[PDB]
Amino acid sequence: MNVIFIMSDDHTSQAIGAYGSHLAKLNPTPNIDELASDGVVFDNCFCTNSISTPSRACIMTGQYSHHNEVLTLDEKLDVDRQYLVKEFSKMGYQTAMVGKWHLKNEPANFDYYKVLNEYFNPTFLTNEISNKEWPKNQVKTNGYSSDVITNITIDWLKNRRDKNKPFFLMHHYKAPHDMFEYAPRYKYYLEDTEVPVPESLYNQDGWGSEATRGKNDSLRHFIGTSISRRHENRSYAEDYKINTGDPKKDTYEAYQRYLKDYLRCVKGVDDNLKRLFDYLKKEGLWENTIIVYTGDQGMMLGEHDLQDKRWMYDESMRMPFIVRDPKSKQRGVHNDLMINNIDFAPTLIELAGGKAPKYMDGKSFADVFEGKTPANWKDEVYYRYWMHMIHHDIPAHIGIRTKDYKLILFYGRHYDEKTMGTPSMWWLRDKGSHKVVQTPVAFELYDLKKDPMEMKNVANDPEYKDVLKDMKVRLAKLREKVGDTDEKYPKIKAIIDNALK
Ligand SMILES: [Ca+2]
Ligand code: NI
Ligand code: NI
Repeated sequence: MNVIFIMSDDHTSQAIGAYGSHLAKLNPTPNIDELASDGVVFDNCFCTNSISTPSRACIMTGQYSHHNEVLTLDEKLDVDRQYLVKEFSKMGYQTAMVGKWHLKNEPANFDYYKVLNEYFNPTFLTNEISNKEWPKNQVKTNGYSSDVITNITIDWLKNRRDKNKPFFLMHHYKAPHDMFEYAPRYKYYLEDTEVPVPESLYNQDGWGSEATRGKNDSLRHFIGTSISRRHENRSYAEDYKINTGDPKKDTYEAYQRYLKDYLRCVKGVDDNLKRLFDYLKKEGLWENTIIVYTGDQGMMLGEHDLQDKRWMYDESMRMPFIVRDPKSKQRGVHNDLMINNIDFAPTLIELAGGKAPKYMDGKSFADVFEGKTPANWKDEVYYRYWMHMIHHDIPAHIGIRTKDYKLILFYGRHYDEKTMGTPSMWWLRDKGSHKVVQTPVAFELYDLKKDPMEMKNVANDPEYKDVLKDMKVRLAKLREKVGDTDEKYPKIKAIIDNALK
């Protein structure tokens, strides 16, 4: 069967109606919900490292960041590590890459590519041009990027695809990534509707730890960019220049404007999927094509007064992940198996008739689509955010999540010693940027059954003493087992080993 892998940049699970959040009553994604109504919604799909380039490298390689080497936004994925597409090509698929490309090197292992690397009249690099090589093979387009990107894929399917060969197509939207430049036809979408506000926008009593707030909350203006003006250097309230005279009203108005601009970008993607899905039905591909819809990671939409991703908190860590397999009987169902973006490539390869590659860290959960739990499937996932402080003043951390608990260890250092001591926000160099410095080392523990919104860090609660001890052992063992043991980074190894002992 064919495969279309659709991924939107920073499309978080709260903003898909099928995940049933407080936003779902706005019906933000009717066409994604219709896809979900005939497929599987995975409730427990997590990235291992919540930023665009690392997550996409995990998808492409089936490997953890410390193996594929894409630790942060700053790194590139080697061409010869484009494993997912190389495996499909080896099964005789024609391969195509369309849209937003974060992996920096040429998509050279794709038969066809037309990529960004721009919200209006985007320019693409594409090997449809004969007399120019990457990165000079550029083509200008007219119009809004979500509409243009959808047309590139439909035009490829209609006019270029070899109709006698199966295809593997990665279809990547730039929306709804910052700066949420939505198409002007959506300017008044939601204009008169209040976006539901999470109570954690204002109430953070019990959330976090000394690692994320400082002793005596001494670092709340330092760690974690904000919706409110809590963070002294970067916030939506300041960026939007909202100044009503009431800081809670400022926070409310910045939240509303953030969420509405974001949901207008989501709406543009969802409307374009109607056009793509209608084409696939008309062309006769709907019943022989596996369709995946996912976001590369989640996003904090103001929960706990936080923004962006990177955090291991569930809104950022969880990826929306919807699969419609037309040969499966799992249609209109949810599945709670604990899965990672590193599992996507082996699962897709098996769903397309191949064998899970043994050099990958991830494993195939393809059995789910036959109504069976895969053999010896993990009940915990590992998480690590490496990019200490840069851009959003979020400290580096590792963690483990089960179905029942999440344990986070903030180790609060950058792995690159030369980066320690630099400004975290380059645009505020010599304008008061915080510096990339050691932040407090602490654990956070969340009881996910009683406290799914992660409002209450119970790491220091006596009632949770045994759970904490057990979770630290589980974290220490998983980290050793996946090989993320920091021999290259002695200062961090010492912090983490000492904290887990
Ligand atoms: Ca992203
Ligand atoms: Ni990409
Ligand atoms: Ni787009």
